[PDB]
Amino acid sequence: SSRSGGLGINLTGADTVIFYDSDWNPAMDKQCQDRCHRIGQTRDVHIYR
DNA sequence: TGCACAGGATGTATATATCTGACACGTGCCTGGAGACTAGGGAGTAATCCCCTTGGCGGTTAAAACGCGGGGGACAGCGCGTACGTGCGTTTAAGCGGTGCTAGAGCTGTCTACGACCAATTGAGCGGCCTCGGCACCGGGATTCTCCAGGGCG
Ligand SMILES: [Mg+2]
Repeated sequence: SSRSGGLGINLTGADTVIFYDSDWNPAMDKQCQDRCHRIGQTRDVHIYR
């Protein structure tokens, strides 16, 4: 979810981010895909919308 | 001699004159009915401001909700005996008729304290405020307080 687990976690596992709906994306939505892209990812991140 | 009868000698409901009690009707003096003047208390309005809502997403917590074991307490059954229920005779005392009283209950003038009604002052009491020492909540630790397992004892 956006507010619960889409804010501070470390997950490096997924290579893809999917967004069903985005209300605010100056910042708040940018954090969601940045939960995916991290230091431990050696693969390019493909982010859809 | 045993017996029926004709009339008196008592009862008894029956019908008549008589004694309370309560409804019904005819008054006149403290009530109501009503007319006019004053006026302040009630009906009506103009802001107002002020706390009280509008509508619904999520995240999380504390409180509400459900589920089972069983332990003890509600609860049915049943025997006992003494404690009132029921029935007599015997007594003390209230009900009631009647009486002599009085001392307190009950309606009415006097005036006189004495409280109702109305200006003038103010100060003690109410709106406003802003602090700190008592209060709210919880840790530390000692203390008590109940729960469960032998075992020494039946
Ligand atoms: Mg961080």
